Amino acid sequence: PVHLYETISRIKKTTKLLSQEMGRKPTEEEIATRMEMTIEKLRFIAKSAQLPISLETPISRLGDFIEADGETPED
DNA sequence: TGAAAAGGTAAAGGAGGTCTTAAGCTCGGCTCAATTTCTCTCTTTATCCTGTTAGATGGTT
Repeated sequence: PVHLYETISRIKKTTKLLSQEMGRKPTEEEIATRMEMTIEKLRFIAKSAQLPISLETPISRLGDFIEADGETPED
């Protein structure tokens, strides 16, 4: 959602501002405090911002190394 | 008529099942703290929608 894009942009801007102010890469807790949000929310945003990798990425393709969901004939 | 030859009867004894207690256990109920669901409120976000007035006007690899 658009609000998520705006949240990610604000997180990037805050991180750059803290890096400029403190002269070093900010930690997760520092960013979470500055954003006034829990660290778990920040990690959730970071995980949801990822781009999906295509199944045909060379490793040979990625799609030939992923098992299938089901009950093993043995089970 | 005498005599096998089988068929009964009354015991003794054993074999087997069925009853009785002293010892011990463990099992459920009862109480009674000590708590996890539930169901309302009561918020609080999560998601979508609309608008923005200097001027700008044909692609990169």
